[PDB]
Amino acid sequence: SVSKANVPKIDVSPLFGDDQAAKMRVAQQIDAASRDTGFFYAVNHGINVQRLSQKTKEFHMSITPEEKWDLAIRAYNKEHQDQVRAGYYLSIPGKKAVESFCYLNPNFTPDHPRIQAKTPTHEVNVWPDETKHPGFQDFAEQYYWDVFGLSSALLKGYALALGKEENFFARHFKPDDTLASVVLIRYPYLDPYPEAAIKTAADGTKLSFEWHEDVSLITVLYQSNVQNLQVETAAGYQDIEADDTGYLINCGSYMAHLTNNYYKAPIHRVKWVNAERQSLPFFVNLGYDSVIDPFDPREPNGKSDREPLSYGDYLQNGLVSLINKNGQT
Ligand SMILES: [Fe+3]
Repeated sequence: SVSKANVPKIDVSPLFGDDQAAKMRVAQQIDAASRDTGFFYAVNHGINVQRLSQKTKEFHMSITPEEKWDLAIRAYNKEHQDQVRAGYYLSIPGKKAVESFCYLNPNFTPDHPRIQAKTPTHEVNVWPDETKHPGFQDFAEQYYWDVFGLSSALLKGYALALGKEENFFARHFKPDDTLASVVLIRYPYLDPYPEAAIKTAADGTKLSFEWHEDVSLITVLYQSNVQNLQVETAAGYQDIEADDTGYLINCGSYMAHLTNNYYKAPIHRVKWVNAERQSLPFFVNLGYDSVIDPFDPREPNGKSDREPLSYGDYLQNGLVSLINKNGQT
């Protein structure tokens, strides 16, 4: 048997308010979680996740093969050279089970200065036809702002946990420029399930996605109630229990860099499960030019022997590296 990872449920509601002592007590919880397995569930987050799951299902189950080509990223459709990040990520029956749809900041419009300048990692979102998916685009853009709000509150908690003022990260996380993404992932039930879409870990576990650290500052993740994630600890890989009422939070490798690995980016992997399910991450990314000066909360003077890294450089290279390591999703 596999042991259960310690993933505490933290009521994050004080991070939306003005009770500073209560926010400090949340921050302590975040600190403890981040120093232990690296994961926690945010509860009392205020987001309607049941509705998110329903609207996402309505999309995944009604989009057609024609629409998927028309929305496909460059990796699947050579005609779409501008779509590196945003669009549809196709399955390959008999070979690849997963499929997904990614979108970015809704404020990246054709007139946005970074779109005009053609700065890497910024793209204008692509959407299906409104008549075929009524309400979907509006729902998805409002969800971006709902989970942006939750993420801003969680960043106040991380900042306080590290001994900083509450806007230490959130001042870099702004609606006009954030590189944050939503990915609506469909993991399907398949009968038969093709062995080619199943990877095997060194310890024999059947996987859908191999070990990795997240390319993010933090990751704010909703998933269906099907257990699938595992975290590497000093005691081996342990199962993260599902909670389809909460958001699963962890740090990405930008947080590890900034904190000199005091808050590690936990290594985790996705087990293969033959079940129809959803995995809906929001990757909390800063702006392209955002630079946080690294520090070390374990050293008396707080200094670190790491160099500042702009977020845009981090993200463009991190996303390419993750594809190289674990495959195009
Ligand atoms: Fe991950």
